[PDB]
Amino acid sequence: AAVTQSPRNKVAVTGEKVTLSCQQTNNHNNMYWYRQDTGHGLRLIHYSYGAGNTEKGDIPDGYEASRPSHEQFSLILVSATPSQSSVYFCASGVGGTLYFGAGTRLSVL
Repeated sequence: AAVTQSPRNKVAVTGEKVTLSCQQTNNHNNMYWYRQDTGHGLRLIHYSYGAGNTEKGDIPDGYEASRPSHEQFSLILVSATPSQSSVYFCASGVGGTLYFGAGTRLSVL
């Protein structure tokens, strides 16, 4: 698809540094990282307006992001904790258009 995330699944142990990666072929400037949890829906973690830029979303604590290039947006869990166990969704967008990746299930032990 036009937005792909790696890995598809990840199991980490408490304290592990985890990197989720998201690659797009849409040529969209903006990219977003969300987590999805029961009751909350999709909450915005960090986003980016272009290469080298990242901006904090609604729940940035615990996570760093990096946008090394136009095509790539990475989410870093600096020291995994069980409350970060979730399904993570990368998206690219222009205007009101959102194009989601298929999601990464993460389980922290």
